[PDB]
Amino acid sequence: GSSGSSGIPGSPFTAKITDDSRRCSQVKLGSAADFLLDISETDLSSLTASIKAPSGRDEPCLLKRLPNNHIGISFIPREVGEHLVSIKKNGNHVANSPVSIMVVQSEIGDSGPSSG
Repeated sequence: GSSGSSGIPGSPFTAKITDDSRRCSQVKLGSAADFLLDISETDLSSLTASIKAPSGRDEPCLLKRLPNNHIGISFIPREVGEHLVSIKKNGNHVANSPVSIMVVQSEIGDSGPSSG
């Protein structure tokens, strides 16, 4: 979208969406995105946060406490595909771990509008 004088990005009249409602999740590559997962584990610190792209590229992940009695992880995915999140407790893998997440490029562009 277009931002400037403290103005939130909206949308024009005609539909120009660039992402189908496929049976997959969509995330913003190169930007810390939160993930809502149903886990029977409250303790945050007691848990561990680790991620490794499909190409073997480590990514900065950070676990935080979400509102409405929810909890999710927040990391900056660099590669798109099937990411595996290693979630354990004091060195003991937890349920639903490693957590699988699907990463896809929102818009076709290498770090925004910039020459090659």
